[PDB]
Amino acid sequence: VRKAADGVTVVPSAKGAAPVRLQVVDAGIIRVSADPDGDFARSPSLMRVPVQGDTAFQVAEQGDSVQLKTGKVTASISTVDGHVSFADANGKPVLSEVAGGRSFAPLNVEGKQYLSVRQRFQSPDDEALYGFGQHQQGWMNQKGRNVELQQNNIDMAVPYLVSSRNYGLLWDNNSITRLGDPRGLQPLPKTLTLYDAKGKAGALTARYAINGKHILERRESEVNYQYLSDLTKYPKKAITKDKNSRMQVTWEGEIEVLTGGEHTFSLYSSEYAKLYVDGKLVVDRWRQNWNPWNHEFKLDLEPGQRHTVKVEWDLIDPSYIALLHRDPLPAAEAKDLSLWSEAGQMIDYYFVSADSYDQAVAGYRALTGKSTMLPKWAYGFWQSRERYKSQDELVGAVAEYRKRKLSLDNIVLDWSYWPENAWGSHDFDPQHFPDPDGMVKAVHDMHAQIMISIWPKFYPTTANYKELDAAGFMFKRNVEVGELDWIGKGYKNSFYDPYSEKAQAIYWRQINEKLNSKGFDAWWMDADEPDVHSNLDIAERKARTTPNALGSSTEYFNSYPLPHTHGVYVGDRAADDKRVFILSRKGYAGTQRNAVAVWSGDIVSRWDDMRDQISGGVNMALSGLPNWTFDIGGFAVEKRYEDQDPAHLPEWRELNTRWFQFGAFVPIFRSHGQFPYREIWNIAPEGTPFYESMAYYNRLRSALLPYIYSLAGDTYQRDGVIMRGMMMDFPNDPKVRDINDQYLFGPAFLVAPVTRFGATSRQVYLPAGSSWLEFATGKRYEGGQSIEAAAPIERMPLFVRAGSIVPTGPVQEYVDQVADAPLTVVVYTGADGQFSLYEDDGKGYGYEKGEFSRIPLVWNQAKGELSIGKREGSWTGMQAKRTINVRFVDGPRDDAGALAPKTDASIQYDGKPVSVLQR
Ligand SMILES: O[C@@H]1[C@@H](O)[C@@H](O)OC[C@H]1O
Ligand SMILES: [K+]
Repeated sequence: VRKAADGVTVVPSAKGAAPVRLQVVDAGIIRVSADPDGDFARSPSLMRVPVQGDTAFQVAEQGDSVQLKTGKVTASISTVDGHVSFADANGKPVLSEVAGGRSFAPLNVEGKQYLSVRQRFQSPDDEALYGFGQHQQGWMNQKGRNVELQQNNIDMAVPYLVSSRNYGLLWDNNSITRLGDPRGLQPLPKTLTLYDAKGKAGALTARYAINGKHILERRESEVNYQYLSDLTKYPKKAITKDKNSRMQVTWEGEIEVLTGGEHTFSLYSSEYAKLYVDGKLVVDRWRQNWNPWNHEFKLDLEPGQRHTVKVEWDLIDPSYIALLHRDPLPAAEAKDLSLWSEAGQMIDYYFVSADSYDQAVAGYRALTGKSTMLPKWAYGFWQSRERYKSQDELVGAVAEYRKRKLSLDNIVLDWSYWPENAWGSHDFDPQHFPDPDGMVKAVHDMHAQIMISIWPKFYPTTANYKELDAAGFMFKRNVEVGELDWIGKGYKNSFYDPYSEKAQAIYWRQINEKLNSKGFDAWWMDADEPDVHSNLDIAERKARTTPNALGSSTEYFNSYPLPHTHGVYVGDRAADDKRVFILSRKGYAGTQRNAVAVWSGDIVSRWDDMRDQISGGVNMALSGLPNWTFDIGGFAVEKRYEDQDPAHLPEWRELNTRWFQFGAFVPIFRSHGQFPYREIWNIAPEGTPFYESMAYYNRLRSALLPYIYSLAGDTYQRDGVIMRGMMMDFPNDPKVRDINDQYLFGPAFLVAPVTRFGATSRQVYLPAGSSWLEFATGKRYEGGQSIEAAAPIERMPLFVRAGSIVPTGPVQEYVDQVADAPLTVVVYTGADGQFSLYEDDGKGYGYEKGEFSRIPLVWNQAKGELSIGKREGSWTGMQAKRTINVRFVDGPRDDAGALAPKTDASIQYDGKPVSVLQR
C-alpha cells in the first residue's frame, strides 16, 4: 500500500488483478485508475482541466481493505482484487465496482498496442441513469439500455453519466465507448437461426423491385446494406438512377433464438422502412437517404419457437439499411452498469458525489471546465435557411421580420457562398454575394447579428488546403482515393487535423483574414464529427482521419470537435473583446469551456423525431452541455413536403407550428431546414392559426428574456443547466423518471410539447409535492396526477410551479430595443419561492472580473409578501434606478399568458431592499 500526497495505490494480491490508484481531486471527487502495468501512464487527457480543491484525506487499513476518507466520501479498496466501493459522509453505500469486474484486452492497430478496457459496477433494479450524450432512441432513462458513443451527424458522444443514487461518473476515454453490452450490434445470423419464406433454414427471402415492378428474388443470410462498402452487393439489375424512380426491397422469413431472455435489435435505415414481427408493426420510419440511423426495439424470445419477420424498404439511390441484433448477456453480468472503450492505456474514471442532480452536473464542470457565457443576443430568436442563395435573400429575410414587427436577433448564412470549386478559400461568389462587407453592415444596421458556416473541409486546389497540407495538417487519404463530394460534377476534398496548436493557428488565421475582418458575429462550425464522406464504414472514417498530431483516430475517435472549436474560440477572443459564439454540430466532454453551443443535427420533419428531441435535450443537459438546440420543424423533408403537395400542407403547417412552440422553450431558439422556407410567414400566411401561434411564441420569448438570461448567467456562476429533466427538481417522484415527452425550462416552466397530428389535447403528468398553474388560464392543479391538458393547435401545454418568481420584460423586436425597459416580476403563488436575478452587460467578458449584478427576489406565501433584496454588484450600463412592476397569479385570471399583462403594483428600485404586498 503506497501513500501519496493526494491518494494511495494498492497492488492487489490476487493473480491477474490490476494495480489500482485513487486520487482525491476534491472532497467529493475521486479519481480511479486501474492499469495492469502498475505505472498509470496514459495519453494526456483532453477533457480534463486543472482543479484546485480540498485534497485532504485519512487512510485506514482493515483486513481485506484500504479506506480513504474525506469530508464527503469514504472509498474502500480491496487488497485482494482492488475493486473499489464508495460510501457517503454518513457511511451509506453509494456505488461499488464488481469484484473482479475489470477487463483489459489487447488491440494492435496503427503501429501501437492499446487496451480495450471494461469496468463493471453493481447496479440495483431501481437505479435510474441519465446523460452519456444526446441520442435518438427517445429514451429518457438509460437504465438497462445499450448506448454506443460514436460521433455521428445526429448522435453525440459525451462520456459523463448521472445516477438517481446520488453520484456522477466521468469516463476519461476518447475512443468509441459502450454503455451496457460491450460487444455492440451483431449481424443477424450470429446468434439467431433464420428460415426463409418457404421454411428453408439459413436465410430470409429478399425481393427487389424498381417502381413497383419486381426484378429478382434471392436468399440472404444477413440484412446488410449499412455502409458504402456494403452497397457493392446490391443486385446491379435492380438499381435505377432515374431522377424520379424509386426502388423497393422486402425481406421475409422467420427467426429463432439460441438463448432465452430479452433480445435487442436495431433497424438501421434511411428512406422508408417498416418492420413487422409476428405480424405486429415494430418500426415504421423515414429518414433522408444519406442519413440513416439506428431504430432500436426489443423482444422477449425463447428458443424452440419461430417468429415471423417482414421488412419493407422503399428507397432511392443510394440508401442504407441493416437489421442487427444483440443476444442476452450472461446472467452474472446482465444487470451490471458496464462501461467499455475500444482503445486506451488503462481504466480511468472519476467518481462525483452528488446530493442533487445539480451537484452532479457541477462536478462535471469542475472536471472539464466552466461553461463560457454566451452573448445575450444568442438567447433571442435565430432565423436560418438551407440555404440563402444570395445576400439579397438573406438581407431580405431580416427586413421582412422587421417589416412585420416580429422578434428577430440573429440571421444565418449556410454553406456554398464560395465559388463552387473553392470550398475552404472562404471567398464569396460575386454572382450571388457581390458585397459581403455590405451584407454584414446591412444586417448590423437592422440591429441583428449574422453567423456564417465554416467547415473543417478543404478542396486540394485552394491556397488554404496547400498551406495546411504543406505543414502536415491535412488528412491525406480521402484525396488519395479520389472520393468526390456531392457538389456539381463532384470535387475531391479532405478535412484538416485540428489536434496541434500549429494547425489551429493556421485554420483560424485563414478565417480571421477572410471572414472575421468583415464583421461576422458568430461561427457555425459544422460537420465536425468529422463527416469526411457520409456513410463510409467505420474503418474508412478512421483511415481518412489518421494519423493526427497526437496519435490515431482509433484512440481519439470522439474528440475531434474539442480542439477544433478551441482554436476558433482562442483566435476570436484574441481578436477583440466581444464574447464568442460557436454553434458546433458535435459537442464533447469539455466543449462548454470554448463558448460552444450544439444542435442535434440533420434530423427529419417527422413527429417521432420531434418527440425524440425532448429526451435528447434532457440527457444533453445532464451530460453537462447547457447550450443546445435543434432545427425547428426538422432538417430534411419528404417529397410530399418538398414539392408542396397541397394534400399535405395542413400536416406540414401543424408539425412546424408544434415544433416552433417547443423550440421557443429550449436553451437556444432557432429555425432552420431545407426547402420549404422556414420563416414564419413562409410556413403559413397571416390569418391562419399557425401564424398566430408562431407570432405569439416568437414574442413571448422576448418577454421572458430576463428569466432566460438569468439562467444563462448561472450556467457559469452556479455551474447550472437551462433545460431541466423533471427528475432534477422531483428526485423522489418515481413517475417522472421515465417520461420522455415532458421537461422543465428553468425551475418555473413545465413544458409538454404536442407530438401528434390532429391532437387538440394531451396527457400531462404533474409531479407530486407542488401545485401547478396553467400558464394560459391560471387554473390551479394539484401535483401528483395526470390530466388531459388542453392544447389547441395554437397553444402548447405549459404549467408553472407554485412559488415561481419569473422576471419578465416588454415584448422586444430585438435585445435591448427599448432602453431602460421596466422589469415585470410575475409571482405564481401557492408556496414559498425565491429567484436571484442575474444581470450583466451581455457583451464582454467583464463578468469574469465580477462585473455582474444579482437582485434577490423572495416570495413568502403566508405573508403574501414579495421581498426585493439589496442589489450586489455593478456593470457597464446597469440601471442604478429602475421601474419594477409586480404581477400576482394565484388562480384563474382573464389575461393569463398575455404578452402585455396587467400589473398589480409598481415601485421604483435603487438597490435598497423594498417590499411589495399582495393584499
Ligand atoms: O444544418 C446543416 C448541417 O447539419 C449540414 O448538413 O450542412 C448544411 C446545414 O444546413
Ligand atoms: K471576440
